[PDB]
Amino acid sequence: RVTVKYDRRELQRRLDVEKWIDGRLEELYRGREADMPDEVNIDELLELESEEERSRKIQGLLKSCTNPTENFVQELLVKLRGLHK
Repeated sequence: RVTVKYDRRELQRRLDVEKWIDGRLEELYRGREADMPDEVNIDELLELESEEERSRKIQGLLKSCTNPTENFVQELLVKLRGLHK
């Protein structure tokens, strides 16, 4: 999806939300490290009762850079509790 670095606190958690991107962002946004933020619906959509509608909005959020994103949205999960940004 589109969330690199993220906030702080619960980093053993964000550590999973720090690796999903470090590699994905590593290229999915490499020269775009500043073109994608870690503060979108990924967090709320993560708290949605749906299944992929959460990724549907996050998918159009960063676009191809989002492409298939199920393990990346899962990380948002271990991080959404940090500070939501």
